Amino acid sequence: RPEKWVKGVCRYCGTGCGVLVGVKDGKAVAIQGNPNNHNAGLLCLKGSLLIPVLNSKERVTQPLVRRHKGGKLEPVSWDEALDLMASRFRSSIDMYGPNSVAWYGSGQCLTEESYVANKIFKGGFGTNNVDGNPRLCMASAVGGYVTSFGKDEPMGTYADIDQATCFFIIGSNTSEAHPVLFRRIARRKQVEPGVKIIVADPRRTNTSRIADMHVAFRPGTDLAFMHSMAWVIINEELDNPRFWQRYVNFMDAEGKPSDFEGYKAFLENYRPEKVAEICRVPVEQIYGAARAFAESAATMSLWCMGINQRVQGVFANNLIHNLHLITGQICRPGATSFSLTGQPNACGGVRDGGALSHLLPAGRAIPNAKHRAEMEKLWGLPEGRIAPEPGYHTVALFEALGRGDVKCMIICETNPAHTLPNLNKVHKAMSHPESFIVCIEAFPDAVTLEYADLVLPPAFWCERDGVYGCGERRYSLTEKAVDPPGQCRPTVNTLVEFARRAGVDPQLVNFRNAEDVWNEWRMVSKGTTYDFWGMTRERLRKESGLIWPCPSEDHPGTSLRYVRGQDPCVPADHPDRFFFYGKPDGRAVIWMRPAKGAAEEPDAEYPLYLTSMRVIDHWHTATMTGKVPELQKANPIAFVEINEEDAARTGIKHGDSVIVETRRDAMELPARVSDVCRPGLIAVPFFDPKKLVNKLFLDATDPVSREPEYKICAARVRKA
Ligand SMILES: Nc1nc2c(c(=O)[nH]1)N[C@H]1C(S)=C(S)[C@@H](COP(=O)(O)OP(=O)(O)OC[C@H]3O[C@@H](n4cnc5c(=O)[nH]c(N)nc54)[C@H](O)[C@@H]3O)O[C@H]1N2
Ligand SMILES: Nc1nc2c(c(=O)[nH]1)N[C@H]1C(S)=C(S)[C@@H](COP(=O)(O)OP(=O)(O)OC[C@H]3O[C@@H](n4cnc5c(=O)[nH]c(N)nc54)[C@H](O)[C@@H]3O)O[C@H]1N2
Ligand code: SF4
Ligand SMILES: O=N[O-]
Ligand SMILES: [C-]#N
Ligand SMILES: [Mo]
Repeated sequence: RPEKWVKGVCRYCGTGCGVLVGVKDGKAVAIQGNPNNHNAGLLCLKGSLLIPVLNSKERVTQPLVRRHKGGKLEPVSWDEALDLMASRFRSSIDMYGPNSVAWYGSGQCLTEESYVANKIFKGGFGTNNVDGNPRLCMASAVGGYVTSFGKDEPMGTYADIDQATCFFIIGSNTSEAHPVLFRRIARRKQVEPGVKIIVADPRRTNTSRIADMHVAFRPGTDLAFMHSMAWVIINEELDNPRFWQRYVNFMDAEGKPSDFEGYKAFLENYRPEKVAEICRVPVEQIYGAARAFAESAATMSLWCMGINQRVQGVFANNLIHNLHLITGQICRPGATSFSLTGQPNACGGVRDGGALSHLLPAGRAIPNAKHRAEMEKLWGLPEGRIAPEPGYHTVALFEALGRGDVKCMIICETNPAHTLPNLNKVHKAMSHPESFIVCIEAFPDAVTLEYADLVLPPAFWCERDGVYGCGERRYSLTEKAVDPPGQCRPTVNTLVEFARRAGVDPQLVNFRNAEDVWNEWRMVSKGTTYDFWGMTRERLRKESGLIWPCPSEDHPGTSLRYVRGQDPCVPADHPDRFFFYGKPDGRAVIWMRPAKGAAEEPDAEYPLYLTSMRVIDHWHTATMTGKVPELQKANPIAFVEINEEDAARTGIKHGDSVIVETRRDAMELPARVSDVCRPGLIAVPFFDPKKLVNKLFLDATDPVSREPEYKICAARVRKA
């Protein structure tokens, strides 16, 4: 039994449940939920079974080197490993310039790790080649939040769940992907049974079993569906002119200033009867969803990958925001437009930290000369050290690696050989014979390690301390609960030594530990609308998270952004009750985005949509959840969901083996037969390394956010 409990954060989803880690004699023995965090001491099965993951001996515990391409990976000392890393990166720069090198990181890295790596690269080497897996995930929501509101991140919090009276859940399997939050959604409807839930997703998932209405629309057509909802809202006079006349601007299909009549005129193109056939849904679903949405006392929307992983990803985020803005279902408890973040730290580490190729910390942008100067000053750099061109975004990064333009890359706390789209193309790029790939990776069964030239053994999870920022602007600390095993070291320390040895100015990496970097990050946020200077380590050790803006030590944090009296970034003396201060006139923007479809729609040759999805027992590539026997009990291996009425028509029975084929590859998979998938749709999970499904998927990206369309491509099925 535990002699002490160590406060931290669940290693997995963007719900960011707080955890207490029971330790006895330097060994973790137990785990419970933080009663004092938003989750109220509740964890899902994954969270509960983190202790066997932390205790696993199946770890990378010494540095490894692959002397030659194709060779065995063999033990090498830390000092040799760091010199090789430093010397290779420094030579690449020396010879070919800063853009020859890259960082490919993670929403699972601590905020401090991503902060150091971002600084080393952008301020140290002089390259903006810094990107990470939230590009694969949250970049569409950043675009939607920035274009609609002028600033990133939700404006409500999880607490709004407890007061909503309608939930519109689109592109989200909340029960399998954010279990604690789904339980909270179900709980609210349990307590207030008048509560209405619309679940919009081409698949019928466990999330829909609390839904008043499940809209099983055809993949790609939710933009039309959502415009059609605004038509209805407008048509039946369910909109909120006192709101939008004061607080909202309208932009036409060309992106030019327009107005409410322009909005109305545009929406004539999305009448319910016409859009109902596009979407393959009964028309009464458009009227029902719209009315529930608008008539409800308070409406909260929630979405994830089905919206974001799309070539029209940004546009889809805007269309959700349009509904909240036309109705004024925003800036009020219960009423908010809440994008769900998938990773434990995409928000804290990557989005807020500006650890993407076009960004700078705390709201700043690379193309922006003032922001560059603001950072050169804060970081003590010579003028112009920060390059004015964005670096390579993830897809183009790995394309650049394939061409030989990026010669040295660091991969940290991600598994891109398993999780990048269009894998045959990526595996080739990653096999460039003159590339130097360094992997910071905790588990030896990560398929990406088959591409690494050097592997560095990290402290995992609560083997070290640092901050995770979840989907609700909550910054929570994990304190160190146990020692790392073998030769495992905190990546914050590894990065500093790397930098130092590679000729970076030591004033740039002046950090003994992760606390040191936090204090600087605190400083770099100060005065911005991301200001969290009031989150001292002391505060974060005692509290179970603070929600930013939190500009000072006597400030409790912020639940309602953009709201006079609740958001410290809204001047107390501001004339209006709301203030969208990310736009220069204080107004949010309704965008009249034309509705299109997938980059690769089905046709005669490939008559099926193919989608890819989460499953509850498995975390992404299964290098962690795979260490837990109980998590292997329901879904041990990959499958392909097939619709019943589709199956029968083509002579496919259940458990039967099928070849899923697309323009790029062909994979045998046992068929799972249900009404889960709507007619003309199949779905594959991605946790199985023996079934690298991203070999089938296309690579196309939102032209703005550069997120890949993993959620749609054209496939075909054939009895093995
Ligand atoms: N158990 C578990 N939980 C997790 C994770 C995990 O690996 N395992 N990972 C986390 C991460 S990083 C993320 S990003 C999230 C992902 O969480 P979600 O995005 O909620 O989960 P997904 O299954 O990826 O996709 C949700 C739905 O998108 C739907 N979809 C497909 N096409 C379309 C479309 O055209 N329109 C719409 N509106 N929907 C569509 C699919 O039917 C699917 O049911 O979950 C997080 N939580
Ligand atoms: N087809 C398809 N593909 C997808 C998606 C999809 O919906 N469909 N979803 C996309 C999305 S949203 C995301 S978020 C990505 C996620 O894709 P990845 O980030 O590739 O998936 P993970 O399995 O989370 O990889 C994290 C790695 O970190 C390692 N690790 C764990 N702890 C530590 C540590 O302390 N230090 C270090 N250095 N390493 C550690 C783990 O062993 C693991 O190998 O997948 C994307 N890929
Ligand atoms: S819902 Fe997410 S944060 Fe909460 S315990 Fe489950 S996996 Fe962890
Ligand atoms: O939960 N991985 O499909
Ligand atoms: C982030 N997922
Ligand atoms: Mo994600």
